[PDB]
Formats: sequence, C-alpha cells, structure tokens
Amino acid sequence: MAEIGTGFPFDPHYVEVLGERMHYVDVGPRDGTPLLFLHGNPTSSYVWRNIIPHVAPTHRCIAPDLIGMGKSDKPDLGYFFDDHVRFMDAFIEALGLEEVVLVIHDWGSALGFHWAKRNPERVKGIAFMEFIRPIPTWDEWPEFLVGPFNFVKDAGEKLWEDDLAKKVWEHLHKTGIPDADKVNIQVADGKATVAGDGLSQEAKEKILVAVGNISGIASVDDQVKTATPATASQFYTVKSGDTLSAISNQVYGNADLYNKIFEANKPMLKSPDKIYPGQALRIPYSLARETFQAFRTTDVGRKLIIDQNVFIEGTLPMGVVRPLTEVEMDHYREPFLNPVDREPLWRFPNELPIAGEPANIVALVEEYMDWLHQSPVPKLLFWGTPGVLIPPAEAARLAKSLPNCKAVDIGPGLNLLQEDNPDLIGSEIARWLSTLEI
Ligand SMILES: [K+]
Repeated sequence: MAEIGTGFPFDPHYVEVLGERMHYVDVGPRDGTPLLFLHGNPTSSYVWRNIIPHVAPTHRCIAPDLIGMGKSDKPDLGYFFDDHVRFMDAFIEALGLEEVVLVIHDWGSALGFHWAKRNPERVKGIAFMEFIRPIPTWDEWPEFLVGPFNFVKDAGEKLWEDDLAKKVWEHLHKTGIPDADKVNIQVADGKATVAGDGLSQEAKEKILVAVGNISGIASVDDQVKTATPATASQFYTVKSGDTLSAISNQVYGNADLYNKIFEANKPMLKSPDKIYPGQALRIPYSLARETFQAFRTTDVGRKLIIDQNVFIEGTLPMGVVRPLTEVEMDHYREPFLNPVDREPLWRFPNELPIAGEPANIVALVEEYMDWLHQSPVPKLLFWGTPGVLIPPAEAARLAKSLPNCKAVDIGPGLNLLQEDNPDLIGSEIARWLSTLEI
C-alpha cells in the first residue's frame, strides 16, 4: 500500500570488459561482502532500483547491465547465453570481487546459478525469484482450447426477437470490437460462424467472446484464421454473485489481478460492475504455450520481438500485475529504441531449456539445479501468484526440496516481482543477510 518509485538515482559506473564497456550500479560501503544483483530479459539494473535502497545503507550493492542491455555497450554478438556467461565472468573479475551474495532474477538467475555452481566457495547466499529451470515438455503451459465454443444461450445483448448475421456484425461494428471489419458472420439455429483472416489472436478472442455474448447465440464456430498466435486466453463464464476479484481469485489464485481481466475484455466490457451472469470473458493465461512457441522461430519470432518490439511492449507489461507508468515504460524502452539492438531479446527466449532444446543449455541448467539441490548455501526464494516462470506449486516444491531455503510469498506477482512488491523483497533481503556469516 505504498508508492513505488519510478526514478533511477544511481550514479553511472562503467568498466572495460573484454574490450566492451559495461554499465553498473555501485552503492553502499566499499569493503564488506557485496551483493551482486543480476537482471534478466528484457530488463536492466532499473528493475532493482527500489530493492537496493533497503540494503545499501549496510552492504555494497553492485548491479550490472548485461552486455547488449541497459546502458552497457552493444557489440555485434549473437547474444547467446555463453556470450553473457563470458562477459559476466569477466565483469566479476574486473571488479575484483571475491566472495559475493547473489540476488538474481530470470536469465540473471541462470547466470548466477551457473557461476555459483562453478565457484561455490565464493557464494555466501543466493536470493532468487522467477528463475530458469529445465522444462521437460511443452504441455507445462496451457494452450488455446479449440472451438466450437459454447455460451449460455439466453445471456448477453438482445439484438432481435441472413438477417441474424447482419445484426451480429453491425453490433460488433457499433461496439467497436477491434478488427470487426475483417470478419464475416453466419448465424443458423443459435450457431454463429465467424470467418476471416489476418487477425491477431487477441482480436480473434475479443470477436469470439463478443459474438457469444449475444442473446440467442448458443455456440460460435471458429473459422478465424490468425497470424501465428503469440498469446492465448481461456474463456470463463460469469456466475451469479461473481465479481472480477472473485474471478481473479478462482482463475489466477489471487484476487488482485482483477484489472487484468477488465482490460482484457475492453471495449465490450465498460466497467467491472457491468459483468452479468452467463457472460463469457477472456482471461489471458499468465504464460501461454503459444508465446514461446512463436518466439522460438526465425520468422514469426523475429518479426514479433525485433520488428514489433513485443517483448518490451507486450510481454513486459504482462509480467507485472500493476500497470507500469509511461515513465517506467520509457526506462525499459530506452536501450531498445533501435530494432537492430533487439537481438538479445530474441535470443534469450530461444535459449530457454524447453523439451530438450537447446541441448547445451538444458545440460547446464540441469547441472546447476543438481548442484543447488545438494548445496547447503543459504537460499532465499521469492514467489508470487500466479507467477510466470515459477508458479506457486513449483515454488512450494522447491521450498521443501532445496536445503537451507527460506521462501517468501510476495502476494500477486507475474514475472517482475520487483515491480509488484519491492518493499517486501528489499526488506526481506535486508533481514536475511544477518543470517549469512559475511
Ligand atoms: K449467448
């Protein structure tokens, strides 16, 4: 219940690493065991801005921008994980760090765990969140369920007591359902067919739900040919007594993602109070199978992430429960204003260890998971609900599996837990350091 700062009031520091300049934050005292904060994709040290001030009064905090990100230089690299390994190894040695406490997130966690496995004597504790683990099968993530889609026939807008299809299309047009101009409608015995192509997955889902939410429409036959889908939702039927908060609790496991559901159902839904029993709503998956399937290709994936900047304009806001402000979005946008600079954002999801590929990353991540499961190193695991990379059920398993591990529930959270509860994360790190022997 407190304001979250947007500013980045850290003096810039730069250091030569393998002939390139890396930017880093360096605050706090000069001489103790330092904390090394490692960010992931598509962030920078900016993601740590509201955590570090909880620790900097008593401990040195070092937060680098990965090569090719933040304010670091942008060499002509493929930006494979191994590139990041080489630069981060050289960064640590260029600063003369000996012993460290790691605080790591997302791809920063693969860097930190891989460095800790190789240098276990130099790691005094690891705080981590929304981290990389091997995913054995694609069915770890949900997929868009294929139609036909069934609706509560009598529920929705009454358009009446060839004619039916026209009233449906004009209703989509008048209510401003995006890309209604691209679809045509057929209605027969309460069954609607929606046909078209060139629609995004989001636009198609909004059209499908809007057609189903007409009084007298019992089912919608889905003939809408999309681009390659890069997100997906489930369809939820509103019950009597429902609120968006109750629906969020049921589907996401936490009530505080209510505004995500509201936003996902505009323009057809005008305010949260206006849901009605029998209404269908789209509820975006926290992480759809479609997303990394689309990203992990050299045609669709590069068009989305390089040409359209989807990791910054779409995926990043979907990784935060609260709405990011324009000031915050601009800080995240700044290193990637040129598309030619977006290579790391595409290579990173293509390095994720999913279903055996890429083999080198799968092996390396299994290796540091094996190390972590037998290591007595102090561990602090932050998790949120519903999560993205680490859902609550996985967090619970790891809290019991990992030795010497304290787990902290931060409340609602997706991928950037630092953007949803920085005060809890910073103050829990600060209290945990006193148990480390540093
Ligand atoms: K209906």
